[PDB]
Amino acid sequence: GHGDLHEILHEAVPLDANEREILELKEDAFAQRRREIETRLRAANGKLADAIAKNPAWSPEVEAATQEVERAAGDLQRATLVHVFEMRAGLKPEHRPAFDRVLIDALRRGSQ
Amino acid sequence: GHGDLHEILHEAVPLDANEREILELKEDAFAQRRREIETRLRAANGKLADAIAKNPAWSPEVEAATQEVERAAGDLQRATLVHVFEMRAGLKPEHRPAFDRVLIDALRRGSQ
Ligand SMILES: [Cl-]
Ligand SMILES: [Cl-]
Ligand SMILES: [Cl-]
Ligand SMILES: [Cl-]
Ligand SMILES: [Co+2]
Ligand SMILES: [Co+2]
Ligand SMILES: [K+]
Ligand SMILES: [K+]
Repeated sequence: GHGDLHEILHEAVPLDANEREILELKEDAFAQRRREIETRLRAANGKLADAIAKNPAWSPEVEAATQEVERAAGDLQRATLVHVFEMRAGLKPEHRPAFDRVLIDALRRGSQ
Repeated sequence: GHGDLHEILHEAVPLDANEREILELKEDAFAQRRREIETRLRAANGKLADAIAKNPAWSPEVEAATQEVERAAGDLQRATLVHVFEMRAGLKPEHRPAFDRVLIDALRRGSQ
């Protein structure tokens, strides 16, 4: 699948009042990081489209654009999962098992 | 976005009767290849979920599962685009510009 793992967690197992206060800095830093990597992904998609518009074949331009797309997609996947673990660190310990249930099930479905 | 590039092309710019005959072998070979890589992707998602169920932290198990997911996703992206170029080769030349319009626009939106 193509689930939004971060959104799934904040909606299904929302932070409590104190957890939200504790996590606010890291949540903002993540929002900014997600936006930056998504800007890079959109730009890489544009480069791949441009390459194929110019010459619709495998090509050095296509090879480079494909790699750039892959790299940005991987950076987003990894950054998201690191932030998911940041969230888990900021939870009261007793809230972690419910969080994990949602996380495990969503990962199995391909959410990222 | 998360568009299904292959499906977008076959639906918006379907093959004509003769093109469909010419392409049938390569279309079948691609269907089988897509299914194989998707099996690997689902299995990699399962390994990542398992890893995090066991120990919800970055870990050698998470590192390996994440890489396996990335590798299968890239293999699928590349195989799809190679087959898109197979399709273009099997088109009557006069049909290629319409195909390219759909392809370029869909790539720009992130379809893969
Ligand atoms: Cl929340
Ligand atoms: Cl809990
Ligand atoms: Cl078709
Ligand atoms: Cl045309
Ligand atoms: Co968060
Ligand atoms: Co096809
Ligand atoms: K993930
Ligand atoms: K692509």
